[PDB]
Amino acid sequence: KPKLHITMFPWVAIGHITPFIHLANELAKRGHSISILIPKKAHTQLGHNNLYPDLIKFHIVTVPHVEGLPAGAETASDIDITAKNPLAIAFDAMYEQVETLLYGLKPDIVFYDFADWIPKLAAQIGFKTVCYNVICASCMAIGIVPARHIPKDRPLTEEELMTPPEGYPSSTVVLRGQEARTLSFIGMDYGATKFDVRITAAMQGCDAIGIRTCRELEGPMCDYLSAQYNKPVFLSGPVLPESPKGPLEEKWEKWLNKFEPKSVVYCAFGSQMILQKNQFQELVLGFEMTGLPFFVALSKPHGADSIEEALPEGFLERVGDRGVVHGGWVQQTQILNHQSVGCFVSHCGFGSMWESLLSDSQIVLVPRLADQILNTRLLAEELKVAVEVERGDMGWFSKEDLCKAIKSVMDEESEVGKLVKKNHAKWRETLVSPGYMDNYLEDFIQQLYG
Repeated sequence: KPKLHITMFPWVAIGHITPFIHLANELAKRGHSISILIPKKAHTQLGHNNLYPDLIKFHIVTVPHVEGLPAGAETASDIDITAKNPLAIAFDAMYEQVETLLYGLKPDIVFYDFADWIPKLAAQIGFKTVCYNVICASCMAIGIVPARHIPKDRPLTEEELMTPPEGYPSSTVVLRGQEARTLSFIGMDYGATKFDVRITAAMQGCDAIGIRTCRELEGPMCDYLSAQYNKPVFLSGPVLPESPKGPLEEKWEKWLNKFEPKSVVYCAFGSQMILQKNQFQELVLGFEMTGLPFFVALSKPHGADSIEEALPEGFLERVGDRGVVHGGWVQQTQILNHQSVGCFVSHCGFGSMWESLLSDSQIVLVPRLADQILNTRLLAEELKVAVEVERGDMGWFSKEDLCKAIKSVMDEESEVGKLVKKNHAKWRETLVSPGYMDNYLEDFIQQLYG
């Protein structure tokens, strides 16, 4: 069989383009040619990620003018909420450019996600398609499937959002009460149509549904998606990017060394979150309360001059040398791999979820977004490899509940800590089996050939 030529046309957001590039690297590593159609500014920011320049070629698409879209806006991170619909309209207006490029590129397969019209070009130009989703299957399965009726003329109610679609294969990976509002995006206006109409067309039009996940974590969700849309579901595995190389910052080495193995609690909420000052202070006071060593890597909260200017009064002494709160970039992988770290408090974002699973640290989860919550329910409630921090109806978590969650996995005399550590070790052993990640990628490629 000849190598494949795959064209990728992702939604214009760095958070979509970046995992498409990661997957492109994995495919070109196996000899396949990839053309990636993205806007100019995104290419300037991400072009260095191309590890196979002879095989992976970027093609710059211009963002058309639309009423409501500021000059120079190209991706979701360039706009505020008010330009949501204009940006989606401009994206859909890339049809003519993308048609032109596809006629020249003559790909075998086109990967897309929000470009629901790509299947129409598939029929005209002659290629196969994968609707490739860089998120977890549970969010796909609990939201926009034909079993869920979504009205055209009104928002869904909280009670409708709270109710999983008929046949949804889990009673544990579900939203709780007023968490339902985190799912409200499924019915939002999103350009000339509403989001669920676009997603339904994208999913029903593709030749196969592609998902950045694995059978071990989400098999039944994938089967449900396959049944709901009557489509094959191809799993690429999590396609995790290689971690930056080099020695851990010595100052962190000298610090972590001043502690017993598996004793330090590390915390980070990824590279997008910025907390409000009030929740930031409540968080750090929670870490202080545990009496355990901690290393918190968070962005300074909204409006702060610095991490130190936003800390609550008297914090830094009370704590002394027993905790670090740092607002600059840190080597999360090297920190998690340090023998002194024994717990990882995170928001259960996709990358942090996998890093937690693959580590030997206890897992404590403080989700915010819908996918984060569902990921948290899987780990904490279904697999029981983690604990979840209790929250209020508006997302707020107290220092007492954060402390209790950390204590519950640290305390050596805690049955819940013993259980999740035992379950985590089991699941970690699977997820590092011999050729676990590579086998998903090669299996994914063979599915593309069929």
